[PDB]
Amino acid sequence: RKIIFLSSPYGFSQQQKTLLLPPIVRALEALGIEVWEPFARNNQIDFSQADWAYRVAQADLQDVKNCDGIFAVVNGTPPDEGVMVELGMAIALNKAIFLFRDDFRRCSDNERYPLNLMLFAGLPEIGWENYYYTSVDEIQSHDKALYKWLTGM
Amino acid sequence: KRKIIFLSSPYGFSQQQKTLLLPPIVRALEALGIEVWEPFARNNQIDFSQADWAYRVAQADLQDVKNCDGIFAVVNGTPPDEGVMVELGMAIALNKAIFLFRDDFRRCSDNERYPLNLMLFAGLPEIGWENYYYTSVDEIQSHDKALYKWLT
Amino acid sequence: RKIIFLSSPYGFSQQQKTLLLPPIVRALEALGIEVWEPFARNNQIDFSQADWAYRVAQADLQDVKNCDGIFAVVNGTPPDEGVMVELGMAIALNKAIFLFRDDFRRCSDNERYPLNLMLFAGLPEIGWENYYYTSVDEIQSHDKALYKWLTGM
Amino acid sequence: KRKIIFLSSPYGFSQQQKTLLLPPIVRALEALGIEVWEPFARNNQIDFSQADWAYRVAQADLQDVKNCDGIFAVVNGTPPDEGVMVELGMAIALNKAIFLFRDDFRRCSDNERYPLNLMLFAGLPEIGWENYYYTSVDEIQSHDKALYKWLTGM
Ligand SMILES: Nc1ncnc2c1ncn2[C@@H]1O[C@H](CO)C[C@H]1O
Ligand SMILES: Nc1ncnc2c1ncn2[C@@H]1O[C@H](CO)C[C@H]1O
Ligand SMILES: Nc1ncnc2c1ncn2[C@@H]1O[C@H](CO)C[C@H]1O
Ligand SMILES: Nc1ncnc2c1ncn2[C@@H]1O[C@H](CO)C[C@H]1O
Repeated sequence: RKIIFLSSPYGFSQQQKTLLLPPIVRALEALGIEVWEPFARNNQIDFSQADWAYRVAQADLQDVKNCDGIFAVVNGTPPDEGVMVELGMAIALNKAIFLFRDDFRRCSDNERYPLNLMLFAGLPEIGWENYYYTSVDEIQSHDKALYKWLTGM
Repeated sequence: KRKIIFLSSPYGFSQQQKTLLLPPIVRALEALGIEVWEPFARNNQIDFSQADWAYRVAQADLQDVKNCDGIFAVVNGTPPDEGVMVELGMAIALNKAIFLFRDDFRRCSDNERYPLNLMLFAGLPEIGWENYYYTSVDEIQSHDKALYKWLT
Repeated sequence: RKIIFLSSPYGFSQQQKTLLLPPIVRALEALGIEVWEPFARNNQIDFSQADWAYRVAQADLQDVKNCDGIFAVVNGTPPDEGVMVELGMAIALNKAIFLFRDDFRRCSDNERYPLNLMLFAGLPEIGWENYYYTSVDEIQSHDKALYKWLTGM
Repeated sequence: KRKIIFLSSPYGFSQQQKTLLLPPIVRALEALGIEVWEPFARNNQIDFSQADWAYRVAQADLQDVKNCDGIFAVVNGTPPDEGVMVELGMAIALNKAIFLFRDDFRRCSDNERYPLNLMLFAGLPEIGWENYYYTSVDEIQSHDKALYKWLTGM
């Protein structure tokens, strides 16, 4: 099975972590994907020791190296800095890239993209919108990049 | 052959910041004998009247991070700029040298170890990461900090 | 019946609108408060005409003038600029102030408060944290400011 | 007697920004004959060794906004700074004169009319709001913009 790293800032808010993440994980898993979600995958880190921050950093770094694609939740103004670092790692490692934003605000300096142009550096010049999801219900669309990627095209 | 530093900042988005904040930093770096690639300057030959300009700038910045020796990332703001963060993650994944700059005294973090989100330090060592972390322009040329030591 | 203006950024994201806001609305309503939620209250605006943005701004401004207190959701780094404007209006108009933040990141310019000191300018020097709620489940606590407000204590 | 501008900005948080970005804006406003109240400077005499300093600064800033004639809000960033936004909201509710400054060319808005969150413009008129919206330091001096009309009763 293809491995998706689900990069989001939803683990920082108790309510967001509980209500927002599980539905996205389920949509992904219904496509046959193995989902790596960093907040859940790090729940067994000894939050006691002071080095936990460095341990989590390295664990997330390895999960990106070892995933097949990244599903980056890029809601908010601006998108979360941890998601962006992990997205930049994904781009540089030639992983598949999928972006999610159901926030309807536009926040960018260019007409082409709704966000800072670097978020799109790992996507094609034409047809990048096919990798850009704007609702949870769209994740399972057979006409979007995630489905096509699983099934060849 | 000079070492090449990609100077990643959000300062080009503001007319005033572009004019007054970047030159002092570029000059401090050039003083060390570094070749500075500053993405806003490096893309001023682009035709910003064509809609494809955004993709061309993305690919330029992507290529310049690939081709640099290290990144000097201005990570001021709450949060740090998302373009800088993508470029920083690229630099980490490609084993470039990493240097961080924050002269913002606000602390904005999940953890007690680091003043920012822990991912920004994933490419720095567990011990002694502070030596790569600059908190004022006047500190950039310090011979006790990681950028000078890396050059030599 | 006391009127709370529930100020939040959650109407900008489809998922956050449907999943995060109703639970907070219900917790406030269970205390016996009349909740004014600006995204719901503006859904009968004619959004085809360009001036809709001005109409929403004035309707929001009036709701804050006419409420008794503000319940400001100040998750995020930084908190939402619209919420902050409205918080600022509430402070100047001597409305009662209640803050909600279940995001565990600390992001502040000072040792005393968990956020930018100006968010607390309308709270008392002593006991400001009694107005600062950290989980949805805490909203109904008999020991916090909303309840004291409703029982005159 | 000079009109009083409260110059609200996040530039005091960064050593370089405080040193290089604020004085040119202060000078621009003073060139119009305005008295400028810049909160990072006005609070330099607070005793920052006592933990209550944050409460004293908050109250001092709150009082300055009550006592000013208008606010000049530097609303650069994505998003604009939350302390600036609180003070802007105070100024709107207190019927102060409102002037916004953004030389950030990123557009970051919920709507097609305004370049930023619509609530920042709630204190400005429906028509001609852009006359109060400055996009460069050099434009502060413009006799066609709101600061100058304000000072000449036009
Ligand atoms: N405290 C934390 N726990 C787990 N992942 C974290 C984290 N802080 C940052 N990250 C990583 O960066 C992203 C959110 O900032 C997603 C996650 O992989
Ligand atoms: N319009 C632009 N011009 C140049 N670089 C840009 C840019 N938008 C984003 N970037 C890249 O991403 C970072 C700033 O967000 C630094 C820069 O290299
Ligand atoms: N459509 C809208 N645009 C901006 N702000 C809005 C809004 N509807 C409601 N608001 C109020 O303004 C703040 C959101 O930015 C909090 C919210 O209560
Ligand atoms: N010394 C200081 N430290 C932090 N915030 C300060 C400050 N002086 C003033 N403030 C207020 O903090 C707010 C941050 O934008 C606005 C500003 O008026």
